[PDB]
Amino acid sequence: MSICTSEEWQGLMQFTLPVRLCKEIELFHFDIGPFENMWPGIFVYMVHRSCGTSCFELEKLCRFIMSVKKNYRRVPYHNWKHAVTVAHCMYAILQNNHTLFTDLERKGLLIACLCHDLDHRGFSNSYLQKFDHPLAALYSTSTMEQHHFSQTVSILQLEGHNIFSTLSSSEYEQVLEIIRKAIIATDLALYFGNRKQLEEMYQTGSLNLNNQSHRDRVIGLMMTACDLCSVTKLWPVTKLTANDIYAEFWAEGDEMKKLGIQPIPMMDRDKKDEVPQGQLGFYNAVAIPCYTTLTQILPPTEPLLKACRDNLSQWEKVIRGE
Ligand SMILES: COc1cc(F)cc2c1nc(C)c1c(C)nc(-c3ccncc3C)n12
Ligand SMILES: [Cl-]
Ligand SMILES: [Mg+2]
Ligand SMILES: [Zn+2]
Repeated sequence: MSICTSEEWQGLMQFTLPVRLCKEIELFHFDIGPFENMWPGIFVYMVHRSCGTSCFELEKLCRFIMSVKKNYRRVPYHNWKHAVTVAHCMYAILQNNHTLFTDLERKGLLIACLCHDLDHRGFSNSYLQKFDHPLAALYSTSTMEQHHFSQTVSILQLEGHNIFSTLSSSEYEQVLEIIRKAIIATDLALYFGNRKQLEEMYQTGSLNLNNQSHRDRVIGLMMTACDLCSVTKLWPVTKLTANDIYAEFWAEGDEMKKLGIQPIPMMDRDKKDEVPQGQLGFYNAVAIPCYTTLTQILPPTEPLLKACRDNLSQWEKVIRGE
């Protein structure tokens, strides 16, 4: 594991967020894009506002964040910027549904979101579970997600990085379990079944947040919603992020080609023309249903569904040639 320097965390400790950002960070639509240097500080701020200034020891939190950043790779999409975008969306959901979640869950989710794609290499689970890379042998299913959780624990195990050490033995194992299930939920393969079960529970009136299995599922859907959140930004931001997503997809197709294997259209750079149709397909089958079910369970999350609907409309315009 890569460790942060003394200057990085001490600098973060000293960091103060400008006044104008305080109001904007509360909004679902907020884009972290223009404030790169402020990203670690934005996370500290969100943790302090949701959990409290004394929830974690400042020094441990700043060492933890700075080492988490160092363990994200310089890949086009599944990087540090993605981690912070996902954490911000979680913050907006938690702020708008505050008392539905325990202090331990809010702490656990904000941390899980920042750590959810730790050490990502820009390669899918399918790629690993085919050309049997060591990771797929270690983790048969949700390959990268089990690795992201393993990396989260290894960062906590670094000297003076354990932010949860002050919790009781029961609360510490609970927080890790919240984190583990949250990170596993970000395996898109699991989302489809999770949303269907949630749709059924809500529709029949079976859904019950005091039921731990129901609670685990709702958290899971929140994880997908935060993971997918670039589809809820303003069109220029959404469009530019989509270019990073496909840069990784095409690079996977390129590595497949070098190894003598034909990639799917989505991962084929010689098939760029099919992208708008693939995105419409993605919004209709994955994104729109995700935000629709989430809005049903947590009504204050409706602006995410509206923003996703606007971007679906922008992909439709691209298709018709407008
Ligand atoms: C066909 O269009 C896609 C296929 C796909 F599989 C994943 C896609 C995706 N289009 C978008 C916009 C997108 C966003 C924001 N996030 C993800 C995502 C979620 C989980 N794991 C990896 C990715 C890339 N996707
Ligand atoms: Cl690493
Ligand atoms: Mg992931
Ligand atoms: Zn992700």
